[PDB]
Amino acid sequence: MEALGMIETRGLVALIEASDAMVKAARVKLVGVKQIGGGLCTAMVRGDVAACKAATDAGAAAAQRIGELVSVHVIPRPHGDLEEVFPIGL
Amino acid sequence: MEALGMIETRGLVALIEASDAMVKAARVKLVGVKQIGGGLCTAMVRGDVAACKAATDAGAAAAQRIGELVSVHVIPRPHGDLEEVFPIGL
Amino acid sequence: MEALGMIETRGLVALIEASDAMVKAARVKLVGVKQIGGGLCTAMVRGDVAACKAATDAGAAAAQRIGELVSVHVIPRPHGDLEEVFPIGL
Amino acid sequence: MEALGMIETRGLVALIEASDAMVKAARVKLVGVKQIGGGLCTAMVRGDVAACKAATDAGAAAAQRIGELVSVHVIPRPHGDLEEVFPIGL
Amino acid sequence: MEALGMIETRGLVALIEASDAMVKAARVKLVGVKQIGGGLCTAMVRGDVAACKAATDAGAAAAQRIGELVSVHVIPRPHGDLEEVFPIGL
Amino acid sequence: MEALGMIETRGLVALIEASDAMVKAARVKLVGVKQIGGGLCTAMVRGDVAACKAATDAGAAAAQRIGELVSVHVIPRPHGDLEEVFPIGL
Repeated sequence: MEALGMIETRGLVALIEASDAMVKAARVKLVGVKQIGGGLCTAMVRGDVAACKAATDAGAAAAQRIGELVSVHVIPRPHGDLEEVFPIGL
Repeated sequence: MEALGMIETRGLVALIEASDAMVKAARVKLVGVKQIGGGLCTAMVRGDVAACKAATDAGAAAAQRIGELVSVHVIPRPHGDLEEVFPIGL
Repeated sequence: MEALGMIETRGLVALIEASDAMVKAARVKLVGVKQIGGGLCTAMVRGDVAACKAATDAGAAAAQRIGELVSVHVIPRPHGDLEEVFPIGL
Repeated sequence: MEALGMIETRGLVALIEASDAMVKAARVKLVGVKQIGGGLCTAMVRGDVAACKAATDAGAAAAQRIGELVSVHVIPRPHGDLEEVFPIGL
Repeated sequence: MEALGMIETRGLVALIEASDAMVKAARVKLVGVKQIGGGLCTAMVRGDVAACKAATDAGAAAAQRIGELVSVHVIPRPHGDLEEVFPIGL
Repeated sequence: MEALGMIETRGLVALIEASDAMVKAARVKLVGVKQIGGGLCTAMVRGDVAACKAATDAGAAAAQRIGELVSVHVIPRPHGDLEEVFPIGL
């Protein structure tokens, strides 16, 4: 399965910038966004593991420049069950 | 009834990582996610007591590595009334 | 009229553990759960005064072990008007 | 027009107790409740001015015993326009 | 186009008192209320510039007496684009 | 493709003042407003790079005269994927 990269920010503008930086940094698809309240929002990308790492590294740094980064994480081999509960599928 | 395992984080990325660690660690069913404002989000799994303990321990440790773990708990025998009111059923 | 027991937590996992402990401690019916944002959620039970007291005492202890208790309270004889505006009826 | 009394708490349980104490303290009708996020919720009563003062005074003190009071206020002659935008009408 | 007056509070009671003071102070139309999480809520009125200024000054002072005033502002000639996007229209 | 300007505030009144200042500073179109909780709201404009820069500079100054600015940013050339996941299109 494709790897999963995620960036979480507090603020949508930082996430939109994170998302742009991600999809331009590597061969990843922006497959989902989720807001959970408290000002926290998450963007989800899929690609190969090396792609997700380069994508999320660019996006994290991009987000830090304009807003508040909360988390950045790659799961190389995300479990199939995750797709049913979170917006990570294509 | 099956046991109930729950992890609650502040931040969705910590929760996706916890949920991944959970379903990988033991044979549990990821049976829902719930947000309640303030950035708090909870994931629920059902399995036998041994599986829910193994799942939640794995998820807790994993969430803690990348974000804010709020709560982790197993209810070995959740009361039938809970399924009516909370999204712990299948 | 039935008494009303209720617990409010900051965190859903503490509320679910509290609710389980309530319906197991006394003969009370778990009638509603409400979320009002900022992470705050409330579980409401109905039964006789002694039952709601036993239940909410047990629920409060259960909750604060694993999460944050905001409020615990019994109203022995709730006014009819509460039922039209709050989710406390059957 | 009837006077308007309002209590705002951070926490629902405090508000439910405030509401019970209000309707038992004076000849007021509990006409509405509104949650606005951040944990803030508001209960609205209508009656004569003296009723709303006694109602809100009892409710305020009731709420302070079990939770966090945010505001308590009586408008003796609330403008007609308020009814269209807020849950204060009968 | 008509001028736009807005008051924003943290807390609904402060906002209801502000709105009351507004419609009583000048000939303005209360054209909506908006909540955005965190306890923040905004009331909007439309009238001529003189009326919106009179309204918002009255509301701001009144809200301050009983709660947390966050913002108060008049836009004499709000751009047509704003009505499309925000609930300032009738 | 059009550039994307955006401002995020904690407070709706500051965002409406910022948005007014944006559409009045340059040839941009106010295309979306998003709220994500915790009081955070975002306005999004489209136009050429120079226009979004002028707009967002003006909006950021206007926002901070009356409220709290969280983020201001221009993406000169946003990726197509942003449009499928965020409200930035026409």
